[PDB]
Amino acid sequence: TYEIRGQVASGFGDQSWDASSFAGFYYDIDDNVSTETLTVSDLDGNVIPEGGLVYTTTIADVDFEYYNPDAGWDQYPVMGFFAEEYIPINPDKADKIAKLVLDSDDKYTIRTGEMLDLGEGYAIEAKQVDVDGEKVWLEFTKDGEFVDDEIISVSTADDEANTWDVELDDIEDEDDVVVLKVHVNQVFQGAVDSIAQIEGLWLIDYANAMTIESDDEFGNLDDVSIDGDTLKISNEDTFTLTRDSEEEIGEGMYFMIADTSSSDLRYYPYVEKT
Amino acid sequence: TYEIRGQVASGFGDQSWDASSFAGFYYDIDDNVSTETLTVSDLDGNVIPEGGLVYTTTIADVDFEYYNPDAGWDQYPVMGFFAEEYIPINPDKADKIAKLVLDSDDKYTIRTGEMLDLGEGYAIEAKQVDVDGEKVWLEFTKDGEFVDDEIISVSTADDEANTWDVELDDIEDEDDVVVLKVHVNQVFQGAVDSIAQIEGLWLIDYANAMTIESDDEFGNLDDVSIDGDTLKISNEDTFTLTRDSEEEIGEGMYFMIADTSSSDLRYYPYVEKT
Ligand SMILES: [N+]
Ligand SMILES: [N+]
Repeated sequence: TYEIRGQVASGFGDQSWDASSFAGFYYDIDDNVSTETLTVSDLDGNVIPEGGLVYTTTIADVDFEYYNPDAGWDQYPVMGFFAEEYIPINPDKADKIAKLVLDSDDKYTIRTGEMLDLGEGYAIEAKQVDVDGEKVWLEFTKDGEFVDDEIISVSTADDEANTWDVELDDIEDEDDVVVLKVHVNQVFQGAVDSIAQIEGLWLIDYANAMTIESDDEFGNLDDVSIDGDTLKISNEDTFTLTRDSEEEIGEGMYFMIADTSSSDLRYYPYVEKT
Repeated sequence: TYEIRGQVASGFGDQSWDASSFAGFYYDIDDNVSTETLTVSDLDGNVIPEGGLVYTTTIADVDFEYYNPDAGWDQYPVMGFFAEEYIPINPDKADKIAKLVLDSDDKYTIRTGEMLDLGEGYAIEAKQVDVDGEKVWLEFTKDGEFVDDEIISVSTADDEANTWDVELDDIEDEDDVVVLKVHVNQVFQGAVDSIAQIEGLWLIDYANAMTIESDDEFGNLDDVSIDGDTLKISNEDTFTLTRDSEEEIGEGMYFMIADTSSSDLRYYPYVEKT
């Protein structure tokens, strides 16, 4: 394990950390986007009152790596969750999340009958190309099991026709959840081989999606509030910034508090990772 | 390996990072001390001119963990060097450094004839206690070899009499180098056993001490300047903040530069560790 620290706080005033002052928080440089804050308020000496320690994360959006709004590739939602990146499976709800497997703009060729492994048990197969070489029949699988299939027409006027979005139901009680996007550039119909050329892939590990429950507790951050696109997690009871010590906030986040006299206070937050 | 990022820089103006804005730099919370800065100056578009990229580290001082100025335990020198802590072996010179092995205020008892292993091949032995139980004969060793010895009187008026400082010569061309401090609280003369009680230990790995040479080069930071207590390391040639990329500065430090149009510039430094 290793440690990533934030800016140092001094004195007994209110304090605030975000991505710019705490390198542990998630941050996307291309879109210049982050989601997390940690605040300390209303200290009495070194004791934070109930509700004075607040971790907040609010959904934000970033450009697909394969950026092409006209073909249906504009932005997707992102959310920091205890210093890790997650994808909200419904872009308006902060409490249902999954890990991103792929966000890619690399070119791949799939030959009919062959599988492109996407990672974590997910794959796409070109099952067939049509005689005229303008349509490809794709199939999406998880651990060898059928999930979905679609016929994609690759040389129409409409650039969105090249994109396949897999929408699944009953994922953490959400329906119409986009779990995979695949953009097919073209099809190549050779003498012996036909191949599909892919460029643009986005996949979340929907099979491992989770829900943050109102009853969940994260160490001393044990008052979870879910308000649409924002999680706000707060302390139910007093929290002491014990001098000359480390104190868990929760779920891998900590404060380091300096060895000073009780007339002073100096501390910074940090995150522990592996 | 893992990554620790600093604050984001935007635009074509001059920029500066220190410990408060770059969590990769060394920082001591108890003494509130750091030593490192990284600056970017005089950009022409995304090209830093010769001398425009400067890494500086200046020796600072911290309290011994066993803090007791009267017994000779006040402060020792520290220096960040490419995000790692080093001890300058001469507190006025930034170019001769060693790693800290121990900075301790824990109590230990050593029985006569027994060895306290200090780490990294170093040990101290209580060889004998005197009949009156007011003096202990200590010996310092490295990989079993004799380095130094001293008779310490533990119940005099002078509190500095309890401290043994080992001073060695010919370490990276420095003489009178304090490599070990040992503070003996007291001696206990039992019926069968006599033991020495230690509290206060400080050790640097002097055997692996190194010198930063004027001719040394650290990737693209290849102009080393040594000025007493300060190392200033600079770029001899142009350095491009290539957009949508990572670029090595040197010795584990990098810039991450955002994918933007050439009308903009956004980047942050980071350090790679293992
Ligand atoms: N919800
Ligand atoms: N020097």
